[PDB]
Amino acid sequence: MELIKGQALFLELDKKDFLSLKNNDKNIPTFAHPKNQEKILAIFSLPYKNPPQNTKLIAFYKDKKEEIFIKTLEGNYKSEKLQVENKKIFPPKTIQERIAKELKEANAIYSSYTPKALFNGAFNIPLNSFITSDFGKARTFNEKVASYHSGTDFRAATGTPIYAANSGVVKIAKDRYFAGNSVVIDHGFGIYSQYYALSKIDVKVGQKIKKGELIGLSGASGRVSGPHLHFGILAGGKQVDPLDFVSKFNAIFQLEHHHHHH
Ligand SMILES: [Zn+2]
Repeated sequence: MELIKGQALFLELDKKDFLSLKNNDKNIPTFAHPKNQEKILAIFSLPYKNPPQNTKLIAFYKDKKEEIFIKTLEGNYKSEKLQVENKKIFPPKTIQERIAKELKEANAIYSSYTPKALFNGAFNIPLNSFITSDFGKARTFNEKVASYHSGTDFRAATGTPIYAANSGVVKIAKDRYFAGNSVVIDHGFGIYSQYYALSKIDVKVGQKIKKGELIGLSGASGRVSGPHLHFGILAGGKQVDPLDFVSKFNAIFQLEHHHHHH
């Protein structure tokens, strides 16, 4: 199969006698296919930056193995030559420490896997606006990607209500470097939605949040590009194209429903 860098796919496997799914000694979790009881699903994501050229996954069964080849596609993201190259920044030492501390926190949060659906059917858009700057716009040096937009931006006047794109559990709700005021929601199955640059946070860590429920107010009045909501999705351990992920997720789960029981 084929996958564009920085996107996720939902891999389908036979359920009977399946034991584990691996990528070079990394284990990939599985979950039920909601519409075919004989199938299970797994989420595989390619990183946007410096991805492998090909990927071989092995599904181990009780008495056989199945190989799955994924070729990485470059896609057709918007890209611009970064003319300095130098791209090494020197934050003051106090900023460096805060960035490192928030990175260790985020890394641990994203690897704490929830093995059940916290979501409620389809994802909805977190506000009924439009994209102003989409995922994956890249800045290249000679021709390796130096940086890229790791989420998608919606137009929003400062103070616009922002709603949970799906049900789940709030894992982050605080001011972080780069992301500003941010909310991160665990939806289960290693899927997290991200809401950055907020002007107001209206939830607490560990709160159960319903789809369409208010999580804060849009902000970023003073950003490099002015007020907007930055929306992100992390799935399969990587930032992925969020609208492309939502489209793929909804095709599978949109006829399902769940209200929190725990
Ligand atoms: Zn953004």
